[PDB]
Amino acid sequence: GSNQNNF
Ligand SMILES: [Zn+2]
Repeated sequence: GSNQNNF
């Protein structure tokens, strides 16, 4: 699966 971190 794909992953996104929005800090
Ligand atoms: Zn993955």
